[PDB]
Amino acid sequence: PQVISATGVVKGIDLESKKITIHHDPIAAVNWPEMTMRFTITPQTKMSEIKTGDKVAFNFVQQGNLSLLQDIKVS
Ligand SMILES: [Cu+2]
Repeated sequence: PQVISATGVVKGIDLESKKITIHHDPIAAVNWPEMTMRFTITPQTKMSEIKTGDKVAFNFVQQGNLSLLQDIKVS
């Protein structure tokens, strides 16, 4: 339920697998350094037009072994 806000650069988009690979900036809320992670698109994810290399602002939740995207857009 904790919504986590982050920023990063998009490294790959695979909608077939429902994955956006993001090299994210440190996330203080969860004590994460910069990482590269795949973030999962759900049917309810608020998607904007994004492409590889885009600087993005996004929100996610940790659920199961997945990082579920709430929203993502070019920052
Ligand atoms: Cu991470």
